[PDB]
Amino acid sequence: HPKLVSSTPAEGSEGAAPAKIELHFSENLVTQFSGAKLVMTAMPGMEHSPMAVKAAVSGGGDPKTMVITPASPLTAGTYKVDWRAVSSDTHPITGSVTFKVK
Repeated sequence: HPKLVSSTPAEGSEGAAPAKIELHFSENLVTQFSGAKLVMTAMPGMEHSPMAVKAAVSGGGDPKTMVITPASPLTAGTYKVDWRAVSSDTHPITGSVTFKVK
């Protein structure tokens, strides 16, 4: 209803890498305390513990429209987008989306 209404992040997407990660909220939040990052949680060679990966966080022409780009070409493996959105009146929403790549 209010808060996050639509996104195209990569909700359990498998196969080709997700193009970008879009987050859209009914509410005009983002009081200078929102952001998002990407971590890889399976990658070849290692299968070592989940670790921070290279993403760039942007927004559209609205502060309430978050747009996260991967900065490296996402290769075969599994990743987690962690996003954290905050409002003026506090009300943190902190959340995550996992996806896979081949």
